[PDB]
Amino acid sequence: SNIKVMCRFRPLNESEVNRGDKYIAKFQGEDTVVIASKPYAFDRVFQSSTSQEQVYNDAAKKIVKDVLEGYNGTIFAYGQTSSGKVHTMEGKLHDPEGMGIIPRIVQDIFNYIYSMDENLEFHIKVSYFEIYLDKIRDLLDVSKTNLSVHEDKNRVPYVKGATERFVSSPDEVMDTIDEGKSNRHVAVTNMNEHSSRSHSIFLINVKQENTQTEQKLSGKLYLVDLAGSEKVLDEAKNINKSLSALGNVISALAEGSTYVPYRDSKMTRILQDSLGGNARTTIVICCSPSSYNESETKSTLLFGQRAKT
Repeated sequence: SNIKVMCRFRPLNESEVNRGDKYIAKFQGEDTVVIASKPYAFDRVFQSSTSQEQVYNDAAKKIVKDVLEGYNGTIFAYGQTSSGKVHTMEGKLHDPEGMGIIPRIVQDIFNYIYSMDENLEFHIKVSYFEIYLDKIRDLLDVSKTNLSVHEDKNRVPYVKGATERFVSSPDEVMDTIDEGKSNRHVAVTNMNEHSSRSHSIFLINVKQENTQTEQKLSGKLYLVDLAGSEKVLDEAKNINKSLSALGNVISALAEGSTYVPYRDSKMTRILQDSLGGNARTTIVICCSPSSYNESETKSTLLFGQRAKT
């Protein structure tokens, strides 16, 4: 199994401080967090004061290199609502300090590409879509609202009709993310409720061709901001279904099973060529350190434990 799991704790938020919550996360070394005297070991644990830069460097940087070598990959943000998933995945998009994983990935991709000599030709294209109530919508074309999953020649599942946009700079990709977030408001009355109950999926497809040696390489990287994992409606059941499917896929891979139940959900089907097999995966579980959220945090930590070999 190629899955790594890293746990990120955010600082206590304003409500938590005012309410008088206790900081219940205890840290041991760089890989362990202990809750109520019970330890949970991961590939890495980030404490509340961990910077965006360091999170990227541990969770994502190496996967970006693999994608530039022709690997596929997935990076997930998992955790209850307000645990810091979007701050981690997106952060402040145009801010060199505040930017999250996706902007740093894109920068790294282009930094490598523009440094290469004339023998290499690159084509970078991005897609951005969401899954809500078990329906796929293109965030770059809001007329595309119930996209189906299809399989190509080589039995590779794909989203039929999803917008694929060619990009040639990090600024252009950020502009694409900005447009997607704005488009996401279409037909949505409450964004907080919607975003907490849907999964957002950003895809970067990096194709390269050395015209001198006549070699081609292609790498796909999916960046997934999952629905909130909290136990707190048709929305709930759909969300339970999609995360439980991902859970079973992760456990199957962690067991070294040859059979992996990708078909358990649309999402895992979509990610089939970039999750398991020879693809690289990091799950970043996000948690509140507040005593008030102790039950959901334990649940999040136990979800992360699934990837343990």
